Amino acid sequence: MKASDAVAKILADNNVLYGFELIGGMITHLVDSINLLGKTKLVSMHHEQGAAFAASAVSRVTHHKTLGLALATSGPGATNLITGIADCWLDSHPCIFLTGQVNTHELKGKRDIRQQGFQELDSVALVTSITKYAYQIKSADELVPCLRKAIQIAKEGRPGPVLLDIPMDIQRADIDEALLNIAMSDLDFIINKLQNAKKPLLLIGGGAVNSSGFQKWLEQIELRGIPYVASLKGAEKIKASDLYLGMLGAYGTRAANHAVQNCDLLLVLGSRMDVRQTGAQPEDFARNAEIIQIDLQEGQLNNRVIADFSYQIELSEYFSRFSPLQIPVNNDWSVWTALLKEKFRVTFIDEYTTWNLSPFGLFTQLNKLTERVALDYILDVGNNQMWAAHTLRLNAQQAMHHSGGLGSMGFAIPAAIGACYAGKKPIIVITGDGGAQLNIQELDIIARDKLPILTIVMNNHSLGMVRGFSSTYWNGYTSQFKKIGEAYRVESKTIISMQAFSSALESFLESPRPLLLEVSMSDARECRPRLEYGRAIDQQSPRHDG
Amino acid sequence: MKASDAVAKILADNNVLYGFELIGGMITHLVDSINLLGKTKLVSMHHEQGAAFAASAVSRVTHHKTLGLALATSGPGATNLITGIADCWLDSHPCIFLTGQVNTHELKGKRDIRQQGFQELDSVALVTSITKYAYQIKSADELVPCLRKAIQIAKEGRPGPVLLDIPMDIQRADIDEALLNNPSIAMSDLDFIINKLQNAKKPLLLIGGGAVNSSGFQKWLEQIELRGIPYVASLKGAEKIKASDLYLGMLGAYGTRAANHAVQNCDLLLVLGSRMDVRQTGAQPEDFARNAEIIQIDLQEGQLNNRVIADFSYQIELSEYFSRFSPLQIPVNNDWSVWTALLKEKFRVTFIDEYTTWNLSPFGLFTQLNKLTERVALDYILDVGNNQMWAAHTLRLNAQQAMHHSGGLGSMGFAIPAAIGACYAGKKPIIVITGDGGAQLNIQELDIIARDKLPILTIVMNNHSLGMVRGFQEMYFEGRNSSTYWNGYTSQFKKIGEAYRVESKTIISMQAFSSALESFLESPRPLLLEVSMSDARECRPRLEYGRAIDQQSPR
Ligand SMILES: Cc1cc2nc3c(=O)[nH]c(=O)nc-3n(C[C@H](O)[C@H](O)[C@H](O)COP(=O)(O)OP(=O)(O)OC[C@H]3O[C@@H](n4cnc5c(N)ncnc54)[C@H](O)[C@@H]3O)c2cc1C
Ligand SMILES: Cc1cc2nc3c(=O)[nH]c(=O)nc-3n(C[C@H](O)[C@H](O)[C@H](O)COP(=O)(O)OP(=O)(O)OC[C@H]3O[C@@H](n4cnc5c(N)ncnc54)[C@H](O)[C@@H]3O)c2cc1C
Ligand SMILES: Cc1ncc(C[n+]2csc(CCOP(=O)(O)OP(=O)(O)O)c2C)c(N)n1
Ligand SMILES: Cc1ncc(C[n+]2csc(CCOP(=O)(O)OP(=O)(O)O)c2C)c(N)n1
Ligand SMILES: [Mg+2]
Ligand SMILES: [Mg+2]
Repeated sequence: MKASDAVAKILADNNVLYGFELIGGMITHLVDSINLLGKTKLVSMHHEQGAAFAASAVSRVTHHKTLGLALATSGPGATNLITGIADCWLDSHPCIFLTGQVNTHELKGKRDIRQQGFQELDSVALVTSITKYAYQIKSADELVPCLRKAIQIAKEGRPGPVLLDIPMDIQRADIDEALLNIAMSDLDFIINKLQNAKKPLLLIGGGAVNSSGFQKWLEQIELRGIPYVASLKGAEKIKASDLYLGMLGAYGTRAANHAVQNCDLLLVLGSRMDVRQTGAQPEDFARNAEIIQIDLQEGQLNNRVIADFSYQIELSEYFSRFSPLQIPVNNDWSVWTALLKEKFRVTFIDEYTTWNLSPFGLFTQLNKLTERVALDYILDVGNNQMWAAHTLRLNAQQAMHHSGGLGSMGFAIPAAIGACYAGKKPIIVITGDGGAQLNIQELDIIARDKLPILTIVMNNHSLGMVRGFSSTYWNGYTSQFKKIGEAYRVESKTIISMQAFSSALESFLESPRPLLLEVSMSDARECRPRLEYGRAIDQQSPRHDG
Repeated sequence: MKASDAVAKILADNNVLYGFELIGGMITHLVDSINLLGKTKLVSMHHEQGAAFAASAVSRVTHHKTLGLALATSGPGATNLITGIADCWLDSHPCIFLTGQVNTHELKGKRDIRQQGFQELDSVALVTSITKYAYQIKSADELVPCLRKAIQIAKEGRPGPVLLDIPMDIQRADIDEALLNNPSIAMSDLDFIINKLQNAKKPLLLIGGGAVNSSGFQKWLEQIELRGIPYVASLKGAEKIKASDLYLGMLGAYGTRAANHAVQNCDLLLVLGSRMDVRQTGAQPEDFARNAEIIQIDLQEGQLNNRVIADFSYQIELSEYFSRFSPLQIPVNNDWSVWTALLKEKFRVTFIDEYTTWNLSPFGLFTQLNKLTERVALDYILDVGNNQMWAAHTLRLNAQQAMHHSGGLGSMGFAIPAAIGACYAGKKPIIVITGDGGAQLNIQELDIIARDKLPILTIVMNNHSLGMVRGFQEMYFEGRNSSTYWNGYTSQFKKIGEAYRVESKTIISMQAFSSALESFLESPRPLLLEVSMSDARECRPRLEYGRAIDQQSPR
């Protein structure tokens, strides 16, 4: 069997079901074999960076059940993937990257030249620091096992991206078809700490939410009445609930941060407790609590926040080994969770009442109007992203998606293409004016493929998050996003008022379809709450619930 | 002195005079220090990839006399630079890259974690394989000497890109100001080469990328012309060579039929800084210049005795060669006039429109560019695809004109942002030619052209296809072109230009093209032309591979 046909077969048999590409000579055999088999849907995009973001959104939107694929040619194709690869690496989402390479006999090998073949570039050397596995196939007999290995590595433990570099001659070669075809005492210790806490709280992180069994385990936590907060990456997958206080940290809800600083036991499930979660005083994190941290990765234990008790456990195993129903029922906790609900009621409010359009009002309207609609949100990077992270309260079949660790602007629009294809559901993008520019060209794909993606551009005529902290502001100069959308054949609307916003959103939900909204937000250049001056996480600005 | 202020001073004192950035928290101190000194002009762009291509165009448009700078924040800023870095690496153009990093005490170091600080990413590890020098500053006392070293390394020998990664705390540190202020050539080899030239009946030069940006090249070429010796060039050499009766054009797969004829009939080929890669020689390097003895001069031992094994190979840096060897010391051979007349005639009869049955001939479009811009100082920037090779073949540069290609890397999306750098540093109008595919990648930088009122004409040759690959798929996959052709579906480039506030025009005919060019040349200003070219999906001549370079198709 032809090697490229074997690659197509292996991808489809291992749940790599959606791929994204910009073509080049060195991947024609792969693309052709994939399209012919027709089990993996391959979508053409205008920039391999866009392809990489779309591919990453496949595992994101399917909660790691299905993997994405990005294909690129050697040289500039491979170098164009890199931002996306790095996002998958820093947020631990699985994704497959295949680069086509020049013929093995055209490689420079060890010769002291910068390149030998046309458009030759070693992609492995570029991505070794940001992948779980990166290898260039040397002989056609390595291809099948190495691809199977790479896919297994992407998915396993702490997930992430993998890359195989495949010389064109190997793609065309024949392969052999026949050869193709925890301590119970630790668990108990944690239970006992939970049982005896007067004010327990979970911190749900990125390591928890995409691990098998998570939502069923959380249902049992709710049955026991234990409240919780989440990191940005945990928050992506958590439905709104009275026991869920929202995201913690610098931009987190005042209520979530209050809970963290007043709990007597904090159980941290797969969170790095990085500077965005803790602020500049990790010593002060959960100051009234004993902290338990569970993580698969020893290096992420005893790091910034030194937990009182640290356990190296993979979380899907933890969830199958520990039912929260084994925690004795405790009615002391009702007073605590009532206290937190009331804190949320009184502090989860509009802090932008003197702005022309409040971000809190916009996101409150999204929460309300989409209550019975299965859709996901994709966020870009900037103040706009944090407006969303704070205020989005996800309804039953809704997730939101962020570039958290890397924080790459330009993620959202192309990611929405992948999310829509793999999630088979409408998508709402929120992006800022700066971030919208980077992969604006992929609006063409949204139009071409008639995808039900609503793109909301929150235009504050500034690179807002850095402007607050010459190179971020141009005296009100801005691009015409409504006109850019229309130029790309996407129905577009200028949104000046809450009525216009609400009407446009209703229209989209009634008849999902390519739509772009340019929201005029010149006075909206900060987040409230926010954390300043090295302060504790329960001292967000504006001061005192400000 | 504040470290970032020192960095600003050092850049300006070493001819790093134009920079391009997308801001981030970890480069605010560097950007502020640069703007406050005001000797290096820093221009904001929408994508660090665009910034990188723009920065690269600074040395390109100034023939390596002035260097460009791209600044980016750690993490996605740095990863967005990479395509531009790789272009500078494979085409050997000098350029400085500075990335701002998290505070030294927030780095992950050797801890087994993927990151520690917010947006922390090791940029050095990403670019070590595609730079001459890449280093992360560890102590503020290293910054000044390392930056000076990096700039030196970028410029020297075979040029290229360098990167320094600078932690924010180091940018804010004090440095000591007072301290801030504080093989051989053989004559016998030169003579041997002179003797080979003087006794050749049919001499030819191959002028490569290593020659044309080396100091003294144009004055040396003037003397070659005085002696009446003809020459061809690689794509990278062709960037900088003025049209002349002795210059037969670019050689190779897409080169002129006349240039390829000259190479295969000369009796001595003197190769000056060319790799003689597959695009120059085709698939039979053993047949390259079959009637000639070949002399190759290169700085890099690894690029000698490589694909084409020269009869005589010399490791010499070309600026030294050009000073050590005046072509005036070659005696004229009396057979040369017959040979150069033969080649001029070959050029006359073969440098011809091969697309007479197309609605718009690329050859006609580029010959109109040659004619209409005859007395105008401007540069061309090309993207990647059939459109790029139409330009490489047919452009005949007038006196103060150059063209610029992504040759080794061949990165689509180069042209539009490169034009921004070229325009700023070259202080001259720029004409971009890009295909419909290539135009998309960094389309967002049209906004910068409009914002800054730059005299850049963007010509989109829209054949509704990813043409150069579409042909590959026709010939080898039985017409299965779903990833290069979408049944005529296309973007509206005229409307996209207008949306970005760039005056735009649809161009259907040669008259419209000519009128629009005349308008641009009369009043240079942001302008976009969408040229409708649905039937234009191949290059002629081309090499259908395996064949010798003098049997291009169509035959
Ligand atoms: C502009 C901006 C502002 C931000 N503001 C905030 C903010 O205010 N608050 C906030 O929370 N974030 C914020 N972020 C996001 C932040 O940078 C981090 O991306 C995020 O907080 C990390 O979440 P995490 O540690 O839960 O998940 P990850 O980064 O995914 O870390 C996962 C952790 O769990 C472990 N793990 C993974 N899989 C498993 C498994 N199977 N079993 C066991 N352990 C596992 C890993 O080893 C690691 O320790 C911001 C980002 C940006 C760009
Ligand atoms: C779509 C496409 C089609 C192409 N078609 C063609 C084609 O038809 N014909 C063609 O010619 N190219 C073609 N190219 C370009 C090709 O890929 C190479 O980029 C090009 O041929 C390299 O030219 P070069 O070797 O002269 O320059 P470089 O790649 O820059 O190599 C420079 C050489 O000179 C040496 N050198 C550098 N500086 C010095 C110095 N100071 N002193 C001494 N030696 C020095 C280097 O060591 C090296 O060997 C194409 C590219 C693309 C993207
Ligand atoms: C590729 C990249 N370069 C730079 C940054 C740094 N940065 C963080 S937020 C931000 C501003 C984003 O502005 P915009 O998209 O308009 O959003 P706003 O903050 O205004 O809502 C920038 C430049 C980034 N995250 N990604
Ligand atoms: C970034 C990048 N990805 C992929 C390729 C491979 N490739 C070479 S030419 C080409 C098609 C170019 O299409 P277009 O820009 O429309 O030019 P045309 O050949 O049709 O004139 C592609 C995809 C490339 N060179 N650069
Ligand atoms: Mg903004
Ligand atoms: Mg095209």
